Amino acid sequence: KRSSKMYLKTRSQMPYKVFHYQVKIHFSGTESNTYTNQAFEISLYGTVAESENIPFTLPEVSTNKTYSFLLYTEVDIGELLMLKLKWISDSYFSWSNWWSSPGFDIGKIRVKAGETQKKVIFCSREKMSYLQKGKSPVIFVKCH
Amino acid sequence: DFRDIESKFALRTPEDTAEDTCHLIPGVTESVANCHFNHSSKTFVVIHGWTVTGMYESWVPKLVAALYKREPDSNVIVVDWLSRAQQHYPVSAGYTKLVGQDVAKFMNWMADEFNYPLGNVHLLGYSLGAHAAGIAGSLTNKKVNRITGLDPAGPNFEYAEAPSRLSPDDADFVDVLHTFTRGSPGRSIGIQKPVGHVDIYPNGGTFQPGCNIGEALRVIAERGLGDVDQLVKCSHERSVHLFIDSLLNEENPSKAYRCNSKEAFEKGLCLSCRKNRCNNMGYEINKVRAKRSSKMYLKTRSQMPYKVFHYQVKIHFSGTESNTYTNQAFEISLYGTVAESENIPFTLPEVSTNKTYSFLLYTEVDIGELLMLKLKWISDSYFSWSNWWSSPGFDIGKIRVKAGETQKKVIFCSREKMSYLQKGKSPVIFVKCH
Amino acid sequence: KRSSKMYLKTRSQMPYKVFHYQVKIHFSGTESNTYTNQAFEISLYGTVAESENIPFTLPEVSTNKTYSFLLYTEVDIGELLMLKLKWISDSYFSWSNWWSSPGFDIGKIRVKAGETQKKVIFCSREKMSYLQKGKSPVIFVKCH
Repeated sequence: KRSSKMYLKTRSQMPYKVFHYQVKIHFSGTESNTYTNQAFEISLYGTVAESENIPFTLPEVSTNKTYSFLLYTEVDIGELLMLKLKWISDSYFSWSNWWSSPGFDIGKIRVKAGETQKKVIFCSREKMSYLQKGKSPVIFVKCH
Repeated sequence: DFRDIESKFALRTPEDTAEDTCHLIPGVTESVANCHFNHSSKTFVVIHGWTVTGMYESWVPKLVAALYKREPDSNVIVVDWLSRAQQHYPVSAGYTKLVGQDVAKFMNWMADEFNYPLGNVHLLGYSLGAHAAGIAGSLTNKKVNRITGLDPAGPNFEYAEAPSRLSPDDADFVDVLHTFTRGSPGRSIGIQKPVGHVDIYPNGGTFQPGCNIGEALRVIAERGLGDVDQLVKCSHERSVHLFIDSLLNEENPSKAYRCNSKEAFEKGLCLSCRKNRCNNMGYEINKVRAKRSSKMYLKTRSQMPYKVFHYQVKIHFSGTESNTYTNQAFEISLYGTVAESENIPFTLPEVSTNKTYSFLLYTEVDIGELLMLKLKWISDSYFSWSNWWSSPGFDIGKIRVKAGETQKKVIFCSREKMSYLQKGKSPVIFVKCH
Repeated sequence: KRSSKMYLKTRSQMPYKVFHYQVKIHFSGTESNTYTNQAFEISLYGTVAESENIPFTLPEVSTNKTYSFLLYTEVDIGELLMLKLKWISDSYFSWSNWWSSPGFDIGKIRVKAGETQKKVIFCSREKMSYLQKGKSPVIFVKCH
């Protein structure tokens, strides 16, 4: 009935044909000091191939609040089993490796497959999450 | 009362063993006429199991092709776990009840409209499918002849009861292939508690040979990323491969043996079957009822033919020197009238004197009868250091090997004086005697 | 004054000259079901090079008890910053990825450098340890 805009992404030149796996996060932690302009790095493994070090950005991070973003990969993955949620920093060295750095807690994750509508519910482990800056990622699995 | 099916029943044919062409919708009799269904012949029902992907596993086509090869002019039905099994694994455990109710309704509708004899249907069950069939049939009014499953699932089924898991009363006859049981009780994928009238525990269920370590690393290798995922699934598909191999090779079925425990079978004191024991395995299994759970054991080759023999042995060790030794490796070889093995080893600790021992041996080649034997005793001092000075030795008298498939108490027989078995020495020959 | 036995390890053939970094663990958890004949995999990173996937064995694992073992590496590392404490299993697939598998808690670690006597006190993070079977390792750092 009217103009219908559209959007997508693509690879560099040869095959194009990228996927879309937008994500939601139910951030819920204790410390309520809001932060902004922070870089989130995640990775995913599936049943055909796997990406390793794909980054993304999400400012205005808060608590007791849900966020979302768009992610793209350039390799077929089919289904997806586990996830990585590393949080990067510019203080790699052991200066910021002991003293209390800001951290949050992760509950569930609601990634949604693009080509096929799959509300797969990712699922933090019993207690082993406590996402923190300059720390190892937090694993997740299929659940529910 | 046929609108909550949500599980389409397919019907393949020998010319098409890959893609589902028909859809036998319950209640709607039109499908039966649409797709030929010989109401006189036997009809199997394959129930696959959980799949991370959204398609049938790679074994269904081979299974169905072999099924047609074995029993032509017989209908085959496949189910559509898909759309429900893709969900979380516990969700599939819950949905087993729904699928069982659905299958029971299907069979009841068939027995009402067409009164097809229930004594001519198999509920071939794999993975979760075995438990699905087991919970099924029980709701059926006229019971089911055979419910032969494959590798019944362990989780959420141990510490359960008949209504919630496969039970011997779920059908007239039942048999399972416990192809994997390694791990703690109640947490190993493969249920270890015996379920059917007769159960089969190839290799003891610890693992299977036709595979390797598998996953080299979490990221470098392919855990479930295809490739080495099948290798990781070393045994879970070995059940179906064994079943299809037995189905194809109807002439010479493998003879699994009945015993008391895996260790007892390894020792080899529980092979003779004068009574109704040591029944066949596979399609040609002999239908039998037991007063209780009846465990069984056997061995197998790597992947293709399987169908190995069993030639357990006894030794009447009797020597002079009385210094006991332990954890020693015995190597033997045998020659027959069809073929011969060369360098098959085995182990026997706690060796002593004036005492008789026994063990279990297996070979993977047909031999028929057996003429002579080798009894070499190996060492880790090959070089001429331990080639002269007196090394421990024993004396050998008679040998009482017993053929498995055919009960033959052939009495092997040492020569007049030419035995004196010794470490790091040539074997001792033996012959038929007495 | 008498016979004095000695011991060591070595590489395969060419350089030999391996190190020795024996370790102690102060296992302290809640669930008291003892386990035996389990395989522990650890890895370490330093200031010169790093090993990746060195395994070792430790049966008779219990709770509220301290254990120790001997580890060897075949590459110079100098100092050591962080540690890996993965616990391996023979149920890689997602069968044993959700339902509660046995797990323990890790406090401090008391590795001791061989060539130079250094009672470096490794140190679990605030709460992010909960070592569990078939799970990502637990990171550790220099501390105290």
